[PDB]
Amino acid sequence: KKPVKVKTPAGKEAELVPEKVWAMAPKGRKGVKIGLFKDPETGKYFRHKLPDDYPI
DNA sequence: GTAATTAC
DNA sequence: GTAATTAC
Repeated sequence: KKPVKVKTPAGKEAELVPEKVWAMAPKGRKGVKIGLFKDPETGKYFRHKLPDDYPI
């Protein structure tokens, strides 16, 4: 639910709340966290790395 | 190559 | 079915 600074497919930076988040690694095993985002301007979906202590 | 996830 | 998301 924490907003994140991401670059959109339109090439603008924005502070968005990811629609869905997860860590890319087996459950309990640690890896990079990824968010699914949606661009308010283009409507396009995109993914972006999340900050490491991001609440999953 | 692949981890997890999913829009397309 | 594929590529997008980073990092190993």
